[PDB]
Amino acid sequence: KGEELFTGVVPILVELDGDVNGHKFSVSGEGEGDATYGKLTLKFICTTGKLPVPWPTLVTTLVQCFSRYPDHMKRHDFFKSAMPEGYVQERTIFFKDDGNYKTRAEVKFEGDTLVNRIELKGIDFKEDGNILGHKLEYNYNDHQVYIMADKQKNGIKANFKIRHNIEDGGVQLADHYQQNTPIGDGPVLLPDNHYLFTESTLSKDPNEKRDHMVLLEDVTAAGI
Repeated sequence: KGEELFTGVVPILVELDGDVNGHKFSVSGEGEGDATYGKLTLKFICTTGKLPVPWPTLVTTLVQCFSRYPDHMKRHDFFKSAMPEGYVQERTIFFKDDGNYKTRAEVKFEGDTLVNRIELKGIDFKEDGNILGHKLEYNYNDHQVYIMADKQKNGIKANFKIRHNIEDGGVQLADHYQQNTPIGDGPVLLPDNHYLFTESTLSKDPNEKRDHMVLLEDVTAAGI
């Protein structure tokens, strides 16, 4: 089983390359996940300098294999099942009245480390909108994710809505469309419909001079 790869703390590495309206950027994150408690702890740095989009818009793009699946649910855990070879995660994210992100990620084990490697492409944004103009509060409004099997692709799909609080009143919507595919050729646990719940808090490291985000997360799965 790939679920036996997660019985304890797993080091995480995240690498993102982005291009939003031609503004390029990269992000490196590092931390650890523990699926037995359903918790992640990560710190991301923008390694190109100044992040040209708000950190909260990248949270969903920046490892649902760390959700805590109850024992009576273990057999619906597609994400752990695909390990160590991993899964491709693709999303389109539509920002209401603004541009869209398209993301492609490989989430897999590189030896002992769980790696999430991402390519992000954003188009049709407004240079003075809430995203390219940095008008989003540095906080987070989580939403549950309704996971559905995607039998035609031997993986899962989902769609969900993220609400981003706008500095000075107003809420900015981000409509996520997601689908995941196994990278290897083993058998993969295809689930019944269920929910993943996440609670995120964003913070800053007072001793960090680079553009960065500290992110703590509790993640569980539940049924019906």
